[PDB]
Amino acid sequence: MNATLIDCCDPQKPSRVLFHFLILDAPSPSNLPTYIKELQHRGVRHLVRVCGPTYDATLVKSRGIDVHSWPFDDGAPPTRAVLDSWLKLLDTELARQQEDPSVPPPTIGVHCVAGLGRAPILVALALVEYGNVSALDAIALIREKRKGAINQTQMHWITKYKR
Repeated sequence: MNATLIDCCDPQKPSRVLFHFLILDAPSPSNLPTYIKELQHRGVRHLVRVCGPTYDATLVKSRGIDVHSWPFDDGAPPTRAVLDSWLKLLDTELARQQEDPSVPPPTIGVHCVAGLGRAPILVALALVEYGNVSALDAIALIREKRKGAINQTQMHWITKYKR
Protein backbone atom coordinates (compact mmCIF):
# COMPACT_ATOMS: atom_id res chain seq x y z
CA MET A 1 0.00 0.00 0.00
CA ASN A 2 0.87 2.71 -2.06
CA ALA A 3 0.23 5.64 0.25
CA THR A 4 2.00 8.88 1.05
CA LEU A 5 2.14 10.09 4.67
CA ILE A 6 2.12 13.88 5.06
CA ASP A 7 2.29 15.35 8.55
CA CYS A 8 0.57 18.63 9.36
CA CYS A 9 2.46 20.09 12.32
CA ASP A 10 1.61 22.59 15.08
CA PRO A 11 2.85 26.05 13.99
CA GLN A 12 3.61 26.88 17.64
CA LYS A 13 5.35 23.60 18.42
CA PRO A 14 6.56 22.18 15.09
CA SER A 15 7.54 19.24 17.29
CA ARG A 16 3.85 18.39 17.54
CA VAL A 17 1.77 16.75 14.82
CA LEU A 18 -1.83 17.99 14.50
CA PHE A 19 -2.94 15.47 11.82
CA HIS A 20 -1.37 12.63 9.87
CA PHE A 21 -2.56 12.75 6.25
CA LEU A 22 -2.50 9.71 4.01
CA ILE A 23 -2.84 10.27 0.29
CA LEU A 24 -4.09 6.91 -0.99
CA ASP A 25 -5.15 5.09 -4.11
CA ALA A 26 -8.79 4.12 -4.44
CA PRO A 27 -9.56 0.51 -3.56
CA SER A 28 -10.79 -2.10 -6.00
CA PRO A 29 -14.01 -3.87 -4.87
CA SER A 30 -12.23 -7.25 -4.81
CA ASN A 31 -9.35 -5.98 -2.64
CA LEU A 32 -11.60 -3.91 -0.33
CA PRO A 33 -11.25 -6.12 2.80
CA THR A 34 -7.43 -6.09 2.54
CA TYR A 35 -7.59 -2.34 1.96
CA ILE A 36 -9.76 -1.74 5.02
CA LYS A 37 -7.33 -3.83 7.11
CA GLU A 38 -4.44 -1.69 5.86
CA LEU A 39 -6.36 1.47 6.83
CA GLN A 40 -7.08 0.02 10.30
CA HIS A 41 -3.40 -0.99 10.64
CA ARG A 42 -2.42 2.66 10.04
CA GLY A 43 -4.95 3.93 12.55
CA VAL A 44 -7.16 5.68 10.02
CA ARG A 45 -10.04 7.53 11.67
CA HIS A 46 -11.54 9.29 8.64
CA LEU A 47 -11.60 8.33 4.96
CA VAL A 48 -12.44 11.06 2.47
CA ARG A 49 -13.25 10.16 -1.10
CA VAL A 50 -13.23 13.06 -3.50
CA CYS A 51 -14.00 10.98 -6.65
CA GLY A 52 -17.20 9.39 -7.96
CA PRO A 53 -18.01 6.21 -5.96
CA THR A 54 -16.19 3.14 -7.24
CA TYR A 55 -17.27 0.96 -4.29
CA ASP A 56 -19.61 0.49 -1.33
CA ALA A 57 -18.67 2.81 1.55
CA THR A 58 -20.91 0.95 4.04
CA LEU A 59 -18.34 -1.88 4.29
CA VAL A 60 -15.79 0.66 5.51
CA LYS A 61 -18.17 2.41 7.92
CA SER A 62 -18.92 -0.89 9.61
CA ARG A 63 -15.26 -1.36 10.54
CA GLY A 64 -14.92 1.76 12.64
CA ILE A 65 -13.79 4.17 9.92
CA ASP A 66 -15.85 7.28 9.20
CA VAL A 67 -16.28 7.65 5.42
CA HIS A 68 -16.95 11.00 3.77
CA SER A 69 -18.08 11.16 0.11
CA TRP A 70 -17.36 14.67 -1.16
CA PRO A 71 -16.90 14.50 -4.94
CA PHE A 72 -15.55 17.38 -6.99
CA ASP A 73 -14.48 17.59 -10.66
CA ASP A 74 -11.15 16.30 -11.96
CA GLY A 75 -8.59 19.03 -12.46
CA ALA A 76 -10.71 21.37 -10.34
CA PRO A 77 -10.09 23.05 -7.03
CA PRO A 78 -12.40 22.05 -4.15
CA THR A 79 -15.82 23.59 -4.38
CA ARG A 80 -16.78 25.88 -1.50
CA ALA A 81 -19.04 23.10 -0.09
CA VAL A 82 -16.19 20.53 -0.01
CA LEU A 83 -13.79 23.06 1.48
CA ASP A 84 -16.17 24.06 4.27
CA SER A 85 -16.91 20.38 5.03
CA TRP A 86 -13.16 19.65 5.14
CA LEU A 87 -12.39 22.50 7.49
CA LYS A 88 -15.40 21.53 9.65
CA LEU A 89 -14.05 17.98 9.99
CA LEU A 90 -10.52 19.20 10.77
CA ASP A 91 -11.74 21.81 13.28
CA THR A 92 -13.72 19.07 15.03
CA GLU A 93 -10.76 16.71 15.15
CA LEU A 94 -8.64 19.58 16.48
CA ALA A 95 -11.14 20.27 19.28
CA ARG A 96 -11.28 16.52 20.03
CA GLN A 97 -7.54 16.54 20.82
CA GLN A 98 -7.61 19.76 22.85
CA GLU A 99 -10.58 18.50 24.88
CA ASP A 100 -8.92 15.10 25.54
CA PRO A 101 -5.14 14.68 26.07
CA SER A 102 -5.59 10.90 25.72
CA VAL A 103 -6.29 11.30 22.00
CA PRO A 104 -3.18 11.04 19.78
CA PRO A 105 -2.98 12.77 16.38
CA PRO A 106 -5.55 11.28 14.00
CA THR A 107 -4.65 9.77 10.68
CA ILE A 108 -6.98 10.98 7.97
CA GLY A 109 -7.06 9.27 4.60
CA VAL A 110 -7.89 10.85 1.26
CA HIS A 111 -8.28 9.14 -2.13
CA CYS A 112 -9.54 9.79 -5.61
CA VAL A 113 -7.92 7.75 -8.42
CA ALA A 114 -4.41 8.94 -9.45
CA GLY A 115 -3.65 10.87 -6.25
CA LEU A 116 -2.21 13.64 -8.46
CA GLY A 117 -4.83 16.38 -8.16
CA ARG A 118 -7.92 16.37 -6.01
CA ALA A 119 -6.63 14.36 -3.05
CA PRO A 120 -3.36 16.32 -2.66
CA ILE A 121 -4.96 19.73 -2.91
CA LEU A 122 -7.13 19.05 0.18
CA VAL A 123 -3.99 18.06 2.06
CA ALA A 124 -2.16 21.13 0.77
CA LEU A 125 -5.00 23.28 2.04
CA ALA A 126 -4.87 21.68 5.51
CA LEU A 127 -1.14 22.50 5.65
CA VAL A 128 -1.89 26.12 4.80
CA GLU A 129 -4.87 26.51 7.14
CA TYR A 130 -3.59 24.59 10.22
CA GLY A 131 0.15 24.21 9.63
CA ASN A 132 0.42 27.88 8.58
CA VAL A 133 2.68 26.75 5.73
CA SER A 134 2.79 29.00 2.68
CA ALA A 135 0.95 27.76 -0.40
CA LEU A 136 4.19 27.38 -2.39
CA ASP A 137 5.84 25.37 0.41
CA ALA A 138 2.77 23.13 0.84
CA ILE A 139 2.87 22.30 -2.87
CA ALA A 140 6.61 21.59 -2.83
CA LEU A 141 6.16 19.38 0.26
CA ILE A 142 3.47 17.28 -1.42
CA ARG A 143 5.51 17.10 -4.65
CA GLU A 144 8.55 15.80 -2.74
CA LYS A 145 6.59 12.70 -1.82
CA ARG A 146 4.24 12.64 -4.83
CA LYS A 147 5.80 13.75 -8.14
CA GLY A 148 3.52 15.63 -10.53
CA ALA A 149 0.87 16.49 -7.93
CA ILE A 150 -1.47 19.51 -8.36
CA ASN A 151 -2.29 21.23 -11.68
CA GLN A 152 -2.05 24.89 -12.55
CA THR A 153 -5.67 25.80 -11.64
CA GLN A 154 -5.34 24.00 -8.29
CA MET A 155 -2.05 25.86 -7.77
CA HIS A 156 -3.67 29.25 -8.41
CA TRP A 157 -6.58 28.50 -6.07
CA ILE A 158 -4.39 27.48 -3.12
CA THR A 159 -2.15 30.56 -3.66
CA LYS A 160 -5.30 32.74 -3.46
CA TYR A 161 -7.09 31.08 -0.49
CA LYS A 162 -8.01 32.62 2.79
CA ARG A 163 -10.67 31.19 5.14
